[PDB]
Amino acid sequence: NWESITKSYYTGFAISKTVESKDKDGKPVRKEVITQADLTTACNDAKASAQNVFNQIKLTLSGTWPNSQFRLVTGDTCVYNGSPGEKTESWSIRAQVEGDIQRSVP
Repeated sequence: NWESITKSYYTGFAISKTVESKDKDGKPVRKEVITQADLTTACNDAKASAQNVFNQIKLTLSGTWPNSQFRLVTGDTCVYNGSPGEKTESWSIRAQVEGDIQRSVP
């Protein structure tokens, strides 16, 4: 029997990288790129952040409930505030994962 203590978002970031190219008329163009692989990495960072927090919080939980076991239930996929692509100016995407800290209840 698992019961949620607290569920919140944990964040990872996909940061744009500068890319140089030329247009159809040969004019040089400067772009700021975020790829789909960058979003996946940012989501893995969000999941690792949730685990990192759980690892510290569990130190207190074992004192609050010494007869319980604890777990972190992380969302399978993230919710993002942007899509991969290219932009004129430097930019980022936030990958948010739900991290639910739970305890077993007798």
